Amino acid sequence: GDRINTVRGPITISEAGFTLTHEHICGSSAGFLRAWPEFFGSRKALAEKAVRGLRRARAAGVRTIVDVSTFDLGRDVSLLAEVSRAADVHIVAATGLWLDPPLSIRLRSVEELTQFFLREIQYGIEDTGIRAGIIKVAITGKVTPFQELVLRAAARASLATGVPVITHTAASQRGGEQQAAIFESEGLSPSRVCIGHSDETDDLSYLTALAARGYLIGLDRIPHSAIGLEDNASATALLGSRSWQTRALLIKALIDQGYMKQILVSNDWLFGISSYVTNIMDVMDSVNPDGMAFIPLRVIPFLREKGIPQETLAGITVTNPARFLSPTLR
Amino acid sequence: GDRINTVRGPITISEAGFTLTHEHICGSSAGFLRAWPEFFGSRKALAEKAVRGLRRARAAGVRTIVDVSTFDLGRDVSLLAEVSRAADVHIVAATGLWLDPPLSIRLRSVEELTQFFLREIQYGIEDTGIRAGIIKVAITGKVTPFQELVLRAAARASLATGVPVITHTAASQRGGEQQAAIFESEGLSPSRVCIGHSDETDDLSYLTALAARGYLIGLDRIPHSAIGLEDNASATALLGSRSWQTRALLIKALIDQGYMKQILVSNDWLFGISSYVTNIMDVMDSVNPDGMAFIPLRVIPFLREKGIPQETLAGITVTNPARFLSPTL
Ligand SMILES: C[As](C)(=O)[O-]
Ligand SMILES: [Zn+2]
Ligand SMILES: [Zn+2]
Ligand SMILES: [Zn+2]
Ligand SMILES: [Zn+2]
Repeated sequence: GDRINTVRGPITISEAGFTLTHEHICGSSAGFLRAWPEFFGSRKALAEKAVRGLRRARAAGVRTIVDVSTFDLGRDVSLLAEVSRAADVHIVAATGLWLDPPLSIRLRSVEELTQFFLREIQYGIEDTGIRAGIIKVAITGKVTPFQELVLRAAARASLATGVPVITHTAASQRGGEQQAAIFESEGLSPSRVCIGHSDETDDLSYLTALAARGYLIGLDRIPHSAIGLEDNASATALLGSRSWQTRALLIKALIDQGYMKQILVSNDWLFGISSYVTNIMDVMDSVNPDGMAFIPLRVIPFLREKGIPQETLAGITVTNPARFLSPTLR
Repeated sequence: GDRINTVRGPITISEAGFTLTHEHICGSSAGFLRAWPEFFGSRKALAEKAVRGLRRARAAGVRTIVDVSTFDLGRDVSLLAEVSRAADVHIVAATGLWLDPPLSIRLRSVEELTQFFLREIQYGIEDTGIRAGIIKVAITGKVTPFQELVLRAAARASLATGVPVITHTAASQRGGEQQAAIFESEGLSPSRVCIGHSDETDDLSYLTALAARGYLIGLDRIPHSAIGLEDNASATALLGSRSWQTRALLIKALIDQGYMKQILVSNDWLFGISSYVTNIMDVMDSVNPDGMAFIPLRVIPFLREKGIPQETLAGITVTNPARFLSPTL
């Protein structure tokens, strides 16, 4: 209603403050952090880096992050709770599915996946009593048959709980349209849906069209634009070629179209990553040493220079996430 | 050298007794049992079912099972420890990889995979201090590039620690020769390798030639048969269309060729399954109500009736697994 579930329990809407709506403590795989913590140096080393990173974001104004790591991204909510306490930053946990479901998940029906997402929202994650405050889904291309199952289960869990849905759009193929078609077929309100990674395209008319329909637009990979690395071929399939200012101008463009209320902004950062080639974390930290503080330290000042008023920036970073996350069936 | 790691700690090879070398408490995926236990009704219900089944096996003479569930098969070694203790049956845990590695595993180098396998053998699984006593690997058809990394890491781990390797092939497949090539290229002794699910075909030429090279032959899916379940595409794809007697006759055939010392026998049973279609566990329990007791209760006397001496059967069910499991550098 007016309360959001975090890994430290419920908080009221006003407590959320400046919120980054798409982040990760660790990008991994189910079971991996507990089976092979030394991959990250140690669990303690990962925890400590994440606490410093969160404290840095906090000093830059951030009060809440949404960790949209799912089961199959190796989400460890006990780790989230630990670093949230030590850094005094709220963390909202996620249910849903990313792009690496194991057999025990890939073989499930839409009704089974609905029950899974529901248990993580209504009951808790694993045996921790920590409840998810968001549902995350991922698609590739035009949306695969299994991904459509996931999208429908997500819609149904959202409809039962009021908790919103956030998507990973991995396509050069105006990937939102097919997502929206499926969500709407299920009776889900666009206002419960963020179409994420929308800063991956320059297709403004496409983004504006979604915004006009009531979808939230996730401009949430701003620092992955990067710059400089064409020597590592596996650094263009995780970063990019456009500049971060180019991505950030999409924020101004949507504002100018009159859809400031539809925008969510984030870094899609993390403090550890195992679901990619070894040492990619070091490359990422080199390119973006600001980490999760990139949005408040770089993008916000950049927008202010481009004439975006304080109140509009506060609306995007405080009010929109608050309205989005607050569980709602209207 | 004479001590085997179990989920309750070290045991002497004399204490292992009648050993089933290829079994599962639960066939699942990494993290799945702890994220969604109510898929199995509850964790408590799964544990209770495993203990009832293990106790029936114990009654039938079974003293040790080897749970060859890997990380990616959802191995929960805390569950293994709980049901081992309650059933009072030794359970040897596994490291290695099966057919569902996640990205964080699929993208690793042969050196990294070797370190992971060594961790689970030398240090312990997760934070439990429970050490693996066997390395499990799996292939599908022609060994994929990634599967070849897994096989080489398994060989390197086995050579460093002396614990044996056990392999999977898919339903009705014959990949031992492919696997053996890679293992031997790493300098691994065939006596440290069990070519598993070798009862999937009746290619006796294939079986005897591996045996002649010193490989253990895993005739380990004996009760798996979908005879009478022809309308069920999922069951038949899983269990196959060959009778348990047909599978069991391969044990006799290899004995008759003089290879009794190379034979390992098991059920490849499990008490919960999430890594396949829903409610497949109920179908399998209907097929084989004996569960893991199927080998001592049905296969052993079947072979007795075919004239195999009791001492040969004891050699296969006790001595062979002991020689196999005992760490040898
Ligand atoms: C769990 As199996 C059928 O790969 O031995
Ligand atoms: Zn994403
Ligand atoms: Zn992400
Ligand atoms: Zn197998
Ligand atoms: Zn098996």
